[PDB]
Amino acid sequence: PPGTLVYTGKYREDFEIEVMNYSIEEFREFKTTDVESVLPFRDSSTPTWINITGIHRTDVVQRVGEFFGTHPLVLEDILNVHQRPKVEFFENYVFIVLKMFTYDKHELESEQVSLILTKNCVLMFQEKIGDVFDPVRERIRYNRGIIRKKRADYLLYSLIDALVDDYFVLLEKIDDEIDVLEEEVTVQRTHQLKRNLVELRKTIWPLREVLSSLYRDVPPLIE
Ligand SMILES: CCCCCCCCCCOC1OC(CO)C(OC2OC(CO)[C@@H](O)[C@H](O)[C@@H]2O)[C@@H](O)[C@H]1O
Ligand SMILES: CCCCCCCCCCOC1OC(CO)C(O[C@H]2OC(CO)[C@@H](O)[C@H](O)[C@@H]2O)[C@@H](O)[C@H]1O
Ligand SMILES: CCCCCCCCCCOC1O[C@H](CO)[C@H](OC2O[C@H](CO)[C@@H](O)[C@H](O)[C@@H]2O)[C@@H](O)[C@H]1O
Ligand SMILES: CCCCCCCCCCO[C@@H]1OC(CO)C(OC2OC(CO)[C@@H](O)[C@H](O)[C@@H]2O)[C@@H](O)[C@H]1O
Ligand SMILES: [Mg+2]
Ligand code: NA
Repeated sequence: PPGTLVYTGKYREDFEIEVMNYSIEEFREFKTTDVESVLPFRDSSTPTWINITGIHRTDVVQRVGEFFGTHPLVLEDILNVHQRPKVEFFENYVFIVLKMFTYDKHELESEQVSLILTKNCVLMFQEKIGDVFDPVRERIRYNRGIIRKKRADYLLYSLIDALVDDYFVLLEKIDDEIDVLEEEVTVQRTHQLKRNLVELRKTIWPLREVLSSLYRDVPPLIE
């Protein structure tokens, strides 16, 4: 059937759902491979982060979408790793597509991460285990800052902020390495490593340009 949902990416080894539900006074977290156990949180009056790792499980993605009222067109986008980053506003929910690097001491993998803010839930969809969101998990666990007091829109902002922070750290590491090569480090191979890094840097740099543009120009317009 043409309408068949297809995962377009290359990761198929992991599957797991992690739920963190909290309010100013409490917090409960669990991991499960049973999707039926996370569906009840749909109607939660308090914020719930539902992190679905392994979107190759198109059956799980479809079940979550059907229960939460996600449009099939959005499930196609979640499953298509060639989507562009975006924020899109549906009558009853916000849909966001992001990209995220996974780091390990060149070379660096890229993975798409989608978010849906619906009612009081942030649904997160990842391709494989491993992400940049631990700082947010810890602030929830240990009741740091104000995240525990705020609603699910703040959870959404906090997760995006964690990804922004990761990119800025990543650009800093890329710059420190280019420097190391530029002033140090036989010569012909050293130069081609540099090229590799300056290209990766060119890929990430637009994020900083978009953010700096918003930061500089919006606030005064708001006044
Ligand atoms: C649209 C909805 C969602 C929006 C979410 C909000 C996005 C927030 C972006 C801001 O994060 C940063 O704030 C800085 C200041 O402008 C940074 O400079 C800095 O980077 C550091 C972190 O390593 C520290 O050395 C200092 O805080 C230093 O000011 C930079 O790191 C960056 O991470
Ligand atoms: C990268 C950019 C991302 C931008 C994200 C934008 C976030 C938008 C959410 C803000 O507005 C809302 O916040 C709620 C909790 O999350 C609400 O609960 C609600 O408020 C109501 C009563 O006023 C009713 O409409 C419903 O019960 C509804 O769920 C409702 O105010 C909703 O519109
Ligand atoms: C604050 C939010 C982010 C700010 C900074 C934005 C950084 C640049 C974003 C662009 O990323 C992409 O560019 C495409 C196209 O321009 C993609 O679609 C596509 O997939 C391809 C490659 O994956 C292309 O070959 C196709 O033409 C097709 O359009 C897609 O992969 C996506 O990753
Ligand atoms: C407000 C926060 C917003 C955060 C989101 C915006 C991030 C800015 C874009 C940077 O990340 C990319 O998107 C890809 C798709 O995930 C890439 O494709 C890739 O580049 C390659 C070429 O070497 C392959 O090796 C990789 O596997 C991979 O598919 C990756 O290079 C880079 O273009
Ligand atoms: Mg689409
Ligand atoms: Na991941």
